Amino acid sequence: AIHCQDCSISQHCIPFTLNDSELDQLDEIIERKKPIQKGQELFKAGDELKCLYAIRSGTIKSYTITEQGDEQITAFHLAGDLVGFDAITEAQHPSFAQALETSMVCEIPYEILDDLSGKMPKLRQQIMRLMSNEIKGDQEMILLLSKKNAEERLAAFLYNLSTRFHQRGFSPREFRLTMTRGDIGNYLGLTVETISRLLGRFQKTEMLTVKGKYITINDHDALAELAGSAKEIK
Amino acid sequence: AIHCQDCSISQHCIPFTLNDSELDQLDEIIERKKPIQKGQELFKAGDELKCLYAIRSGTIKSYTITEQGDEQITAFHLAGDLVGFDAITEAQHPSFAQALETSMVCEIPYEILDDLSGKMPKLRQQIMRLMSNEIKGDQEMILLLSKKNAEERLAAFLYNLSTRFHQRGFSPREFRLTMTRGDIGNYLGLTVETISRLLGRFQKTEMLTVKGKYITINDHDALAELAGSAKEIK
Ligand code: SF4
Ligand code: SF4
Repeated sequence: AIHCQDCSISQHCIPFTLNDSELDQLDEIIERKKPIQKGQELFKAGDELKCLYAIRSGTIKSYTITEQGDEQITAFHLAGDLVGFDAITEAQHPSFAQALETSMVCEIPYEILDDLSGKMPKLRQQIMRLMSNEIKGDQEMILLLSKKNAEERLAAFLYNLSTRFHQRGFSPREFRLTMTRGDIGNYLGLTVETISRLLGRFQKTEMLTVKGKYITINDHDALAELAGSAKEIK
Repeated sequence: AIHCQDCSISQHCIPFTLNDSELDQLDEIIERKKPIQKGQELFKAGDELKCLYAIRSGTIKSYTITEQGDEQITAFHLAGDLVGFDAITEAQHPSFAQALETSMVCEIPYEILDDLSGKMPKLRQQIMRLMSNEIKGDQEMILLLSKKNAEERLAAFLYNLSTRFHQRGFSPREFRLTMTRGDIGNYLGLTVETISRLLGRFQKTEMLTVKGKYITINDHDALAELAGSAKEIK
């Protein structure tokens, strides 16, 4: 069934740069269980770190719960992303991960994986780079939350999704918003009605076409202009 | 002169868990050059990744420059912190690092270090945990920027500095703000006058004493209450 040797996201997931034998060795330890249902949690905050989770297909959201019980989303993960890097420093998950649609996950036992990386230097370096890239994306999200207005925040979110789907071999132009608009506003710090009005405006300028949960980008230059700008003085 | 064997922050820096021989091996590759002056940059965005930087003493700030030329700070680094993790994924620094006071830095050549970690599993695991902890702190900063008001943001910033200085063996009670208040507001998304009024209020409740750049915490319980709360409805 599911194996890394026959995976289209291998170049963006954990087996990147591994040759055939290294790839066989890596794939042996990975486990594929029943599909993750929508709303099902991969782990809860405080759970013992057992395995990392790669996303064969679907959408995952990472979030924490404030002292007052409010959910705050910290990341959306697409196919090829690895979830659970924040759990290594203390062998315990400090966050929640929840599927937003029916999703296939690859469970990678962390201690066995780390034992393997001590024997496969390419895998070690790829793990390093993936953690570094998560750090980089978190820094970019910090800049988004600090310097971008509502228009710029939503544009950056949409451009980021477009480029990631394009990296995963999908259409760079049309893609589905698998997360609710409430979750988008939670992640960007906006209201749902603010998101709806911004989408209306984006469609009015013909930059986007919105049809249900499907987004069509018609002017990537204008979208990237709004996404790479921080023009809000405040 | 400067060696990891005679370093008080060894348990919080990179040589953690290394025995005597492993520690000798690690220390051999690390280089100590002239001290970093205030305002001097360790690297610029786009510089080739040559070495990571550990902080033997002083204060560093990481920041990026927006398309409109504005600086946005993403982190402050104290003694024992490692700077340059975001540069691994592409062997190139995506950010700037600048000293806020006279600082001593340990230059760790990254390729030699990664070659060593392929031979010393404890060091490999410690590098993993440090990157994981940077991810965790970035997630916490995202939550700060998303859910906390000005009062809560400043309280969390001050409590975080207090706990980190306490981890480094310093006073948990009194500490110096080596970064300017403008840089604090940049990092937290606040105005300098907002910061000054918040400090006035914190001093009015006797929770803090402010004297120049020195902060004295008198009620850690109240400070942690404000720091761990996200009570702003908006
Ligand atoms: S998603 Fe699963 S099968 Fe595909 S490359 Fe990643 S670990 Fe391998
Ligand atoms: S600051 Fe320098 S000397 Fe001290 S533990 Fe870190 S690398 Fe070693």
